[PDB]
Amino acid sequence: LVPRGSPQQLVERLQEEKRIEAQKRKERQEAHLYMQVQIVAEDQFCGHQGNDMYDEEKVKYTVFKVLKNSSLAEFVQSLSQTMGFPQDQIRLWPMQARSNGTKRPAMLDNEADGNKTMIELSDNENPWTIFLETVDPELAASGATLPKFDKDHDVMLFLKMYDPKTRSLNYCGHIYTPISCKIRDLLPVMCDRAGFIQDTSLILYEEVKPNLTERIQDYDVSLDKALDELMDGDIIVFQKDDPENDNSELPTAKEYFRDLYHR
Repeated sequence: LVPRGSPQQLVERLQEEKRIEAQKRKERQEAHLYMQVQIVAEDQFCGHQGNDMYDEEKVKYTVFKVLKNSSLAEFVQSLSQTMGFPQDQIRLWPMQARSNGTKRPAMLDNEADGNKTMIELSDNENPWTIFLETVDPELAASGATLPKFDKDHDVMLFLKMYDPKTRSLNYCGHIYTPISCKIRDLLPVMCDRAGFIQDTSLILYEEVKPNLTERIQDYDVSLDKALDELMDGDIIVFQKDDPENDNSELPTAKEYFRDLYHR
């Protein structure tokens, strides 16, 4: 339709048009001073049937145009207001590319490295991908802050459940676990998240990279001794130790990832 309105409304519409025009022109010229920040939430992790946290093409990001010389605290504060979550309920884990070609979340001190600029933390990476960790909507409502994480002794291990009967991977979230903690002690948490009976026999693997799924033969050892080069973002793939799996197309997780690699 043709434009209609009072002189008050016409001037206001013209003032708003020039305001956007001036803001867009400044953004076009100051383009070199800004960097794109891609935020990926844990809901993009469930449903993924391949290697790593998500498929680089299927994943949905919340992109933020951040100035390069802005501090980490400046970004967290702006992210907290836009997402609708308090600062104590959120934590940032930047997606860092490993030497083997895998993209996993890395540890970042949201308190000590707060003074550091967004450009130095990203290492001149444009766009920069960060995993936003949030407390469950049920737990976050009951005034519960994000659990305490020790950068020197605690690690963030991601859990995946493989079902040979349905040829599928089922995301079982992440866990804050100390390095000294034994693999045997992590078994009830795996049975809990997968929806299995207490003390169910499991076969454990480490998703190192596509085609490499190494089996954890001993559960009586700590996380550091069982997983080589133990870091934040390491994946543990578990499945039932049942004779029903033998009749299936891909009885093990190791055979599943090998089939996925040669697709």
